[PDB]
Amino acid sequence: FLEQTDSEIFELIFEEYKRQNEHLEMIASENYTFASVMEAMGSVLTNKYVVDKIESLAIERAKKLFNCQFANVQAHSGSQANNAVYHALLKPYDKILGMDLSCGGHSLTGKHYQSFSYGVNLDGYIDYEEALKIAQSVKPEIIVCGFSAYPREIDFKKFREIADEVGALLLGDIAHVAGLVVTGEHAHPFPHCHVVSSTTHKTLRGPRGGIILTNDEEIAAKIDKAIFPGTQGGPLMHVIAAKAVGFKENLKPEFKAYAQLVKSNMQVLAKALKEKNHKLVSGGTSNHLLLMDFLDKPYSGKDADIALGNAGITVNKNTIPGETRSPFVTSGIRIGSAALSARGMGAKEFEIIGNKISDILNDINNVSLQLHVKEELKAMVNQFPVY
Amino acid sequence: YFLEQTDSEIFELIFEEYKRQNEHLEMIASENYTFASVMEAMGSVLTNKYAVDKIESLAIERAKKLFNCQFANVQAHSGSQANNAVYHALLKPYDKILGMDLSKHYQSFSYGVNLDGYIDYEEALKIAQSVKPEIIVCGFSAYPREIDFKKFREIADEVGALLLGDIAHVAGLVVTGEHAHPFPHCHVVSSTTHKTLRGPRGGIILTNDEEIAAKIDKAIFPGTQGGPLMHVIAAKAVGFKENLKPEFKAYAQLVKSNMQVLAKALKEKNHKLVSGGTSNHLLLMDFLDKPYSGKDADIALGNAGITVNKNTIPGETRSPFVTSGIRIGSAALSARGMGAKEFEIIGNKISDILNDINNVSLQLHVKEELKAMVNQFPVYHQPIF
Repeated sequence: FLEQTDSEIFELIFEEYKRQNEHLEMIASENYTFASVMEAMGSVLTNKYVVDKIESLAIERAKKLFNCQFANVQAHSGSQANNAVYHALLKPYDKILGMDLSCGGHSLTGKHYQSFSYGVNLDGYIDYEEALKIAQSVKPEIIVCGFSAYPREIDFKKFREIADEVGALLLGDIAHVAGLVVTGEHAHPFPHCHVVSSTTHKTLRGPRGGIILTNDEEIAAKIDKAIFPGTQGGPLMHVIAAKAVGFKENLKPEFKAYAQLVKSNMQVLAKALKEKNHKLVSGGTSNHLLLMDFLDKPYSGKDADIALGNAGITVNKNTIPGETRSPFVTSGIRIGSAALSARGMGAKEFEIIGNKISDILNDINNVSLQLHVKEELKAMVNQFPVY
Repeated sequence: YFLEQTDSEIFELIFEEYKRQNEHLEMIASENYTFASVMEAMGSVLTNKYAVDKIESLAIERAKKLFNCQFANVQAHSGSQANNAVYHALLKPYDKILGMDLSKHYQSFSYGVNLDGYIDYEEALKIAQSVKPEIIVCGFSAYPREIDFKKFREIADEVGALLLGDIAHVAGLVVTGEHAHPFPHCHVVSSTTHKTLRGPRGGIILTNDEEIAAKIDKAIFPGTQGGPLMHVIAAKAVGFKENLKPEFKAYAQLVKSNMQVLAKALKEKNHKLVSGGTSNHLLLMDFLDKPYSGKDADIALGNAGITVNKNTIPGETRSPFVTSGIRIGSAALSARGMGAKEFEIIGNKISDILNDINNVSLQLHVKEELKAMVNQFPVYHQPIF
């Protein structure tokens, strides 16, 4: 009935749905939401405004899915989740240790905290020994593990060893691998982490929001008061019901297959890139993503992002360890598997995808090549429709 | 519907809420039934779109034509976050705010209500001369009459304050011409997109000053909160376009039309209303000199199908969690199409239960009679879109 009342909005929705169908989304953060989730998102629950039956069911499935004791499913974003943990567990000017991708470069500012950083190996792996050294120097009130551009598994255990020695808290931000964590395709953060924050979209393919989890009753109580309003007299029930719908789909064993599909596709893509002698940070991936490395190549990370978009492949420029160039051109790119794997695309496609990528960056200024593969890939993605 | 197959527990709760919206009479002033098309955009593939946009631009333009202003910001997630975004864009810390009550670093002061139940503009002037606020705020959740923006500008312009009209509770009436218009008297206007507007839940900030409009955009830049939610902004544009139709002006007259019928009916059964009536979508009963409480009245009719809330009234005797008044709104039942015939019946059923407030048998009896009335006024035909 949008086709009858609002023509202009309807053309914009169809424009978008055709736009999602006719390109390869390989940005690591992007995915296609469960159809069932959009259904709840567009229900009469937007009308309704002391526990509600629906946030219970969301918290119930949240606890079962993430294997924990308490859950706050009211965070509006992955950033609020992290920020809400900070207000609940810290005091002003408390120190915060977190990850970046520098190598050895490590008092910096926060919203009203002090941020310190630990980095990675010369092998692109997290340097845990260096982290304990920094943790012993800084003596931080909290440590954050988790990172958007990290191509490998995080060792939540070794981090709790560093936090126990230093007398710190351990926040697990699994917002980028929650799909892999939830299905056993990634080290679980519990019981090593005092708190876990995460986004409910991305790899979990739920609605857009945050979630907070913990096994400690006192932390759960403070998280409830820190989230406090959402600044609204109404808890948005349709979004919460959408959250519970997304959690039940994540518990299905079909989702566990999706998760290993996401990782094996990444394995195919990474293998296909190296066989043509491209360089990946840490030499590969154990993740939903890889990071190409262009430090010793004529073109930039900016250059490859633009070129590959011209071919209809949406990727992500990203700085890498040992960054030579400016932060707004960078020396790498960050490619994701989770979007195509939700389409049902398997190993055969991601290998063709892998060489079509290799062909374009081995010839970064061949505009006609980029255009040939764009049409060649639009016909593939047309064979694997979303919805 | 996938949800019936894939998740019957959630669908059970969705169909339960939809069945309930047609099982009781909804009379909370702030509650209403969003347009069926708005919910259709809420569940679009626009969720997957992580990112100004053609859709954001179309929402802003419809906002300017619906609210008759030169600028609009659609990125607020609630009427409250829209107010706070205005304060944080225009006020340094320790600045002063003067807003209405029912008798960050910012300091709040209040104006109030005279004995008649109307805003007292003479006192509101005297408090603004003394406090010297940097912003005066109109708009109030439980006021039964029209806000005189033109006079609030005179108070603001006399003391050099900004005027913020908060038309969130009266927005459907303003953009229809059934309420005084906040422009161009108010320097800046805030509102919700639900309640009387019948759109999705969220906020809107309006202004005819460009340098104010630029500060707001930067205050929404930090409070963006990981968006923008393209399905929600697309929903807001859908509601604005239904609000421009002449069907909406017909509706907003019904909301006042029905509220006059009900207010008239309560008075001829010798019930006291705050300010003696309404110019509005809403009405407040006065139980000051009465043996029962606003909580007692709420619980009473709640168990009779009529969903109202308890409310403070000027010169309150009882606690805050017990009150001396109830607030009765008219918009949600008007969206169902109920008219003067139904709203007349409502008033007398309210008296019968208000004058025998502890007859639980009368309450369950009244609930069965008016649920057959509500059976003949469906709100939607579908639970999901």
